[PDB]
Amino acid sequence: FDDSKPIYKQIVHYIHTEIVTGTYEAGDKLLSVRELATKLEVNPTTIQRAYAELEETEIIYTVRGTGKYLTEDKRRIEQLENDIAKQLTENFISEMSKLGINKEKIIAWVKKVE
Amino acid sequence: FDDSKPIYKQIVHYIHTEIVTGTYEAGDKLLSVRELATKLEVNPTTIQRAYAELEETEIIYTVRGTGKYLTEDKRRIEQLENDIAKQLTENFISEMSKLGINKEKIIAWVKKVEEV
Repeated sequence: FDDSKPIYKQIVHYIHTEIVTGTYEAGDKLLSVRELATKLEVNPTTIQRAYAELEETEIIYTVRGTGKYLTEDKRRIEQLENDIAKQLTENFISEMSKLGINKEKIIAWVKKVE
Repeated sequence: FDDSKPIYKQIVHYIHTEIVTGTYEAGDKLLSVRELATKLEVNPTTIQRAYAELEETEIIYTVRGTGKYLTEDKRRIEQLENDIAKQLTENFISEMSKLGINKEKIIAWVKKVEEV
């Protein structure tokens, strides 16, 4: 993880990435707070904070005494991918546009770069 | 400006932007350290550092006791645009790729996105 930004935000994005890539499928059981903290060498508090954010946004559910589960709702997962990809893309087009590069040339750049 | 990342590098990027868009045209006289510090409301020592980096990379030059100027070398300014665009594009492709989105679908995203 990147030294400068807060770790919990990077944990949220790490879990988001596991979801969007289908590492976890809808309904799958996630690692416990302690299991993930250990795996990543991160404070359990930080993991609990990231898990709290994921639950508030209806991505994951806590089953008291058993663990945390990925949403069963495939639409919610689709919405997560869409939201993340749309923001990355908007930001990219914004930054390219600030340099004067038109959409056709933006597309050219994306095609070119491996 | 973002107080998470060095300020002089953000000023370098701001100037680079004015350069790549032709707001400053090749050979043009630039604002003085003082003029720019006021316009951006930043510490002049930050502008000095940004101007130093621009001079080291041959983007600007100094005519002592007249001012600072943008390079008149068009290829240099083309190379600046290429460098910035390449990095932006590599970073974007990397982040999208990490999500499991393939190149074709990255292209489709770029084409469909409502530009804000």
